[PDB]
Amino acid sequence: MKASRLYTLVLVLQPQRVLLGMKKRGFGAGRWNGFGGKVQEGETIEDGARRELQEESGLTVDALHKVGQIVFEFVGEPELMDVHVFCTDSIQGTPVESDEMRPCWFQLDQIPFKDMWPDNSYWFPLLLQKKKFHGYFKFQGQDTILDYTLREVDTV
Ligand SMILES: Nc1[nH]c(=O)nc2c1ncn2[C@H]1C[C@H](O)[C@@H](COP(=O)(O)OP(=O)(O)OP(=O)(O)O)O1
Ligand code: NA
Ligand code: NA
Repeated sequence: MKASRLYTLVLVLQPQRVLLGMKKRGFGAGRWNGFGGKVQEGETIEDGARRELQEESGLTVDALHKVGQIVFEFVGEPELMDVHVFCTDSIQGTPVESDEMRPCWFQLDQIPFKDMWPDNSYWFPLLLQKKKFHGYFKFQGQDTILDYTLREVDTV
């Protein structure tokens, strides 16, 4: 089994809308995603999620709720991405566009799945139902899933 690197993903999910960030630069530009990044040495995963949310969007939160964990495998890449997925409780602030990310709220009847990572179509419905999940997705490139597993869990 490959080594895995820890990442976070934060979904700012309100009753009728979700905040996503559009990757502005680099390959993959134009995809909407939650906020997050690599966990750093010495921080808890949740603190890394809070930190990345703030660094990427400007938003702070007092607490995050862990809602899922998803492992991504990419053909041609040695490491798995172990993504710990959190949802926000009560955000502070306004989201800020950076050179790398444009934030945007989407109503929950307008979730832009076709412009999100393909896996999101599978697990974000569970998140919306207040279900917790574990997933794994193996991608060839950015668009093609070759294998995946997904399970609702009681405890992430
Ligand atoms: N298939 C996928 N589905 C998804 O919903 N989010 C994914 C994803 N693949 C990657 N991500 C998320 C996980 C994490 O939030 C982010 C990847 O982390 P990054 O490479 O952005 O980390 P960092 O911002 O720490 O790296 P640097 O910007 O180089 O420092 O993209
Ligand atoms: Na990031
Ligand atoms: Na980072």
